[PDB]
Amino acid sequence: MHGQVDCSPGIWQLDCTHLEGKVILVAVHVASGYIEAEVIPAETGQETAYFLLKLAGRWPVKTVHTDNGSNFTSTTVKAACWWAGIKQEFGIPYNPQSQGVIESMNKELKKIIGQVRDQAEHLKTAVQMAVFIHNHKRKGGIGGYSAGERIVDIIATDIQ
Amino acid sequence: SPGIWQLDCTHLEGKVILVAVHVASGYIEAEVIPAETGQETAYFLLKLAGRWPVKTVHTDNGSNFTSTTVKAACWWAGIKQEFGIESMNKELKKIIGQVRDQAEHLKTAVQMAVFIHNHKRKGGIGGYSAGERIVDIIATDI
Amino acid sequence: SPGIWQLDCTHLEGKVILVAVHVASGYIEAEVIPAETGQETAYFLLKLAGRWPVKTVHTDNGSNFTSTTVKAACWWAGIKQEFVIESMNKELKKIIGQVRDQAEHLKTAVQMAVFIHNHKRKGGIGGYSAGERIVDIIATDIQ
Amino acid sequence: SPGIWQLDCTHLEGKVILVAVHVASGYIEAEVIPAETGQETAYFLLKLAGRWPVKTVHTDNGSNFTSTTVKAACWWAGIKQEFGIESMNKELKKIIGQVRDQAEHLKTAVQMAVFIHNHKRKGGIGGYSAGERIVDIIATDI
Amino acid sequence: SPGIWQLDCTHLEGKVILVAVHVASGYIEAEVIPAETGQETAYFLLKLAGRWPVKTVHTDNGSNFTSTTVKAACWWAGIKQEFVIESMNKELKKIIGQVRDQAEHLKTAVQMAVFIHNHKRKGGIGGYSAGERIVDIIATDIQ
Amino acid sequence: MHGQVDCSPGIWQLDCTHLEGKVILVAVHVASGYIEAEVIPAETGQETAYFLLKLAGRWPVKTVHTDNGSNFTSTTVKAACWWAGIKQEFGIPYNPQSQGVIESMNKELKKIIGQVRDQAEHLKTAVQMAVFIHNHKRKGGIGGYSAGERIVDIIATDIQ
Ligand SMILES: [Mg+2]
Ligand SMILES: [Mg+2]
Ligand SMILES: [Mg+2]
Ligand SMILES: [Mg+2]
Ligand SMILES: [Mg+2]
Ligand SMILES: [Mg+2]
Repeated sequence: MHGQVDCSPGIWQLDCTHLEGKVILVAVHVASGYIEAEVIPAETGQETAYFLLKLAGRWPVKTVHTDNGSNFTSTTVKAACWWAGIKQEFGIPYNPQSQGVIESMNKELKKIIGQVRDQAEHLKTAVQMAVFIHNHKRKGGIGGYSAGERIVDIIATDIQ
Repeated sequence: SPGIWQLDCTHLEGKVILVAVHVASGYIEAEVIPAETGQETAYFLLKLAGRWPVKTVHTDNGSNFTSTTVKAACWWAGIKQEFGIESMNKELKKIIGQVRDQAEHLKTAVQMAVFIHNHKRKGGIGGYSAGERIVDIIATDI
Repeated sequence: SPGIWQLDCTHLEGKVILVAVHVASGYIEAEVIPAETGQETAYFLLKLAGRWPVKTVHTDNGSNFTSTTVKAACWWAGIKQEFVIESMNKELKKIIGQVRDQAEHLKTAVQMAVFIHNHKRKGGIGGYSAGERIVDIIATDIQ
Repeated sequence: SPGIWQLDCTHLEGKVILVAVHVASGYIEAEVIPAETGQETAYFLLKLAGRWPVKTVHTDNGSNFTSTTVKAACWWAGIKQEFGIESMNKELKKIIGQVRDQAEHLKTAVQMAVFIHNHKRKGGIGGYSAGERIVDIIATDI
Repeated sequence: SPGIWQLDCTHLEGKVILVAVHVASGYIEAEVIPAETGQETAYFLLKLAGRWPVKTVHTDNGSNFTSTTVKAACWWAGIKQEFVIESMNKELKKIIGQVRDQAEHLKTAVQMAVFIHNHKRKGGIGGYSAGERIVDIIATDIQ
Repeated sequence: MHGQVDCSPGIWQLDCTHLEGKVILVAVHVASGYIEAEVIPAETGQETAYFLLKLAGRWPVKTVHTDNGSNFTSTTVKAACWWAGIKQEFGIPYNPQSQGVIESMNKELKKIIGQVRDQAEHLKTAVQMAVFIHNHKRKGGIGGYSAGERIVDIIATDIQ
């Protein structure tokens, strides 16, 4: 939700979740809690490669963790990470409470999607709506900082 | 490396056998599990880790091996998982066929076969059984 | 002798725990079994015998321990039967309490406690773990 | 008495946490130690003693607590050991479960939990946190 | 203000010592860290923040001090960052030399020196120790 | 070896040491350096109680220090000390050089046992032999006084 205090700014986790028979690829910036999500045509390495290339063109992605889905281990994804200078790590780090960061984000996202599903004709719309709600939510964690603000602040300081 | 093992599941008689192999010595541990599930695998691995100094485990992408329960066990035990023995499964099945008739249940035959594989004199001279080798390797390492 | 082991059953939460202690080293193996029977005891014994060179097993006159099914396992495995581990049971139960909350089923808590006991370095001027002593003892015996 | 503390070791995630409790205020200091050994405990106690006026330490007969290294530290520090909190370990573990997901490593989560336990407002009004209490007790005592 | 602390790294025997001084009182905390990194600095800072009410930390622009990992700790702990302790480092190193031979590792000698500095009564007409002033200052602030 | 110049005559320390898999209970009169040792069947509070009762029947034992072994903290030992008028203290006083009096005696005794082990069929014999050698050894400390002579001299003066 609000990220992990002991993580580096270049660490991300990715995974796919499922809703209404659709595939939702989710990425989470571990240090901040910021996510990017999107319904993809098929749970393939091709679709996955595209999403990683987009993410890398906007953020300074150093390391990505994913489980061992064939889509995540495909040569298309491997090729994509290599081109983008991304170190791929297989297996989502374990956490006794959340089970895994991306894991808790998949659940949070589905929960949010359930609250606003009534205000969207298409699931794809509800997905972006939920991501918006998640990223803009501010909580006492940091003087009223949202995950969307934390990530740009974290990356900006790194740059500076 | 003395702390490296490879796990995998194999099938016989419509049943599932979880197999563990100490890469350095060829030592084996196997068991018929009621279902090819993460909780059965996590349990097996936990027993194995409390007996041998397990540091790294290599497996295929099998759902049971990529499961959270197994991930959780390795986390508590200090084991690093790796994905990516096929002959051990073969040898094991061969030995099982050899002693199958000495037991009604495959679970018993599997244990008899592990016993045989780990204690069987190799090279025509004692001291080179998979079971003697692992003990020497681990000891020469501690 | 390094081939000697003591076996006995202990109980917790109304469950039976079969415990095996390598007398010479203190190393142990334990497991919750569905029943205090020769069938369960024999199966446990056969697994144990397949990993360590067991030559002699000392147990009480427990009904499951004096079973022909356990006797057959010993015959097959070449184990001598004779009718520390007591202390070991208290020792084990103590570690289980420390990790009990940490596991859902006593089953896995027992394995956690075994792992802890075998890999914990103490005693004898504090230096080795029971898991190191058993391998050293036996390997030396082999050497 | 403001100079009395109780130490003890507790376990979580296959790791060891050394816990120190100021009996008078309930203030806590904990840390994941690499091994339940006397040198790790003596070091922890030494840091604690150079910060708080530690006069007496109560512990169980744990080998690390009955160790010479620890005995030597208490000797140099002027601390009197006593043998013979269980709830503090419980509370600590509870708070750790509450913030566990905010860190990858338990060592970080433990410190977050100590922070939380020592600074958490109690009674619905400020000034009664374990951390505020110890400081007042020690000060009212010096 | 009683919530202000100065932090900085000093070196001895090729080892890094992270030092924290409570500006208001002179009280200090120091520790040999494996590395001059934000990860080590953040962890040290989180422990410090859990025992004293830290509000502001003044450090130089040291790479480990300007790290996002240390920034995150401060965010989490509610600490303001701003980029005496210098003198404190000389002071500390001096006490370390007096007890160095007394300890095997610099690690424990640093803690011995900290203990000595905080509990030694001097200055201001000679009367209180830095360990007494910090508790009095803060508690008063609370009162 | 030759005791501590600042100790009282009623102070003793006890501990168990180990040799050839046997348990050796050792007692040392701190003021003199005099020891009594003996192989015991098991490191129990029962065996320990017996040894304390023997010691107390011969010497004016006022205070005994021992570490926290279960044998030393057992109610049998507590009961024994109470009956004998012995104050039990837990934890062997620390000494920067010897680590602890009984500690250095355990090492001295093992060293002596090692020198004469060849002249004894049984370890139990070697143990009494080593105690004899230790207690009768005289050194410049006091005009040629051995620890065996120092203790009787110390206790005698106290009585007188
Ligand atoms: Mg997935
Ligand atoms: Mg497979
Ligand atoms: Mg029984
Ligand atoms: Mg304890
Ligand atoms: Mg600096
Ligand atoms: Mg002792």
